[PDB]
Amino acid sequence: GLELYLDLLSQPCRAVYIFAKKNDIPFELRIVDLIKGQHLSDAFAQVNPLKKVPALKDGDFTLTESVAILLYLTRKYKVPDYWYPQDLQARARVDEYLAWQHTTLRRSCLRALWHKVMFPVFLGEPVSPQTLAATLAELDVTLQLLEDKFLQNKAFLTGPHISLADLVAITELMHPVGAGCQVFEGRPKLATWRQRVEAAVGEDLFQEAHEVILKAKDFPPADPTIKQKLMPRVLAMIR
Amino acid sequence: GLELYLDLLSQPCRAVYIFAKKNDIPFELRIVDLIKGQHLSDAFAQVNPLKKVPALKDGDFTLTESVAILLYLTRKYKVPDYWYPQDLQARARVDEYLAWQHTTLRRSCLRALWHKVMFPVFLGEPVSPQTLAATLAELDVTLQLLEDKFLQNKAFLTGPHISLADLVAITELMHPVGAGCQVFEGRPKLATWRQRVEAAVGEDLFQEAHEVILKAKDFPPADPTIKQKLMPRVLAMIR
Ligand SMILES: CCCCCCSC[C@H](NC(=O)CC[C@H]([NH3+])C(=O)O)C(=O)NCC(=O)O
Ligand SMILES: CCCCCCSC[C@H](NC(=O)CC[C@H]([NH3+])C(=O)O)C(=O)NCC(=O)O
Repeated sequence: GLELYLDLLSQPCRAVYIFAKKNDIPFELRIVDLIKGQHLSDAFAQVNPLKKVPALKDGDFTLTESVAILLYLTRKYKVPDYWYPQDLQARARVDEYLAWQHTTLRRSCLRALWHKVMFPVFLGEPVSPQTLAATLAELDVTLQLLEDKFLQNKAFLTGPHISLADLVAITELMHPVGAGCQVFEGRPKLATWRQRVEAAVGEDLFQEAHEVILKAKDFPPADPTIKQKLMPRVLAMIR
Repeated sequence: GLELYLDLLSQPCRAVYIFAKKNDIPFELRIVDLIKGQHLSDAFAQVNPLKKVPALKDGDFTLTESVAILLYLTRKYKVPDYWYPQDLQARARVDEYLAWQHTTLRRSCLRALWHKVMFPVFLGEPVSPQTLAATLAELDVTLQLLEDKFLQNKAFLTGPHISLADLVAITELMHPVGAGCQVFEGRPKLATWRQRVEAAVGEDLFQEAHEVILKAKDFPPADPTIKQKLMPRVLAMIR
């Protein structure tokens, strides 16, 4: 009874989805449709009281946080070593990235998607161009840190092989890709890394997991009641 | 040997300090004085190019991020396993808290200190009552989530014993305590939990680690050159 409560629109759900499918981990997929406000229902509030996705249920055990969910599945299903290496220092490099991204690249990628596309297209709320400029400037800074602090001259973020870190980072970078931002343009080292990550994960799986975010621009505007319920949740999300 | 680059004024450094000292981990303490902008010096930039503390140095290996540092020390020095339990679901509970706090409690506790004390006292910069109110209301939301999602009816955040999760949370909560917020007042579940954490950590060590944050209201204001150097760093920290 392993169940993953996911919406492929969100960066953390894509990381969990790709991981579980790549490693042939059997699970029931429960799609929690975020644009319909399904995560705000009483039925989802029973699974996760915080009313957020991804959420994991394994028997009677409930787990939140994509980093925790990824580590739980890594250990329980005994996946290959490269995802979270046995080696003390390689493991630490994975921990370093997973910790760093929460307050930096996660935030920057999220704010890029919402200020450029999901506020004016989906919630019908225009964003000032000064706010959008500042957001994309901050995106540039985090992308530069991704290159200079993590990737540097290596094949992958923490070493010669893909790890949990590369999975979290690539699903994050696809948020502004879906928003139409020039993420990999003029960043050749990131561009070749993306292609290496796509191959390690499986290109077909990569494409499949990113079908929803790549069409975020074509979302019909929200329902006036749905917009009302989602607005404080989104404002607390974007900070 | 092992070197820990710390400033006990900051929440993540206190967590690392308390962990290394409680577990009798031999290290060389390198105080990096934030108030004097020592983290911005060319000498510290060699240790950590990101110019932030805590930073670990163990020979040719350098590590950032307090969560990564705590886990690396956990593993290398074979500390008691209650800090990071071997049981999969208990270890997940620790991972769940460590992941959650980065964008919620860490952020509120850091903003409480800066908007209530460190901007007006140390940097001579007034904060609007509206900004401070917003910050302290968000702190109350995170304190309620700490109680309702994590601590609940248990002795500690993840079960019957202390873990790395309690260490991160207690050092976070002492940031608004040092700013003069009535954190444990009217929250009896948190107040008794604090007493259990202090008892488990050892009261003398707990007090030693918190000597600087409890004196933050009395820091002499920065001169105009130090202020000018620290202001863009502080604004990137306080978004
Ligand atoms: C139509 C879009 C609705 C809102 C945007 C969804 S972004 C995804 C977001 N997920 C989280 O905030 C959990 C983050 C957590 N740190 C993790 O990694 O698991 C969520 O479900 N948040 C939902 C919410 O807070 O309302
Ligand atoms: C009085 C100076 C103001 C410093 C405020 C915060 S001190 C803590 C801060 N450290 C971090 O941002 C690292 C956080 C990281 N997520 C961790 O847990 O280690 C820092 O060294 N920041 C220094 C900087 O960014 O300049």
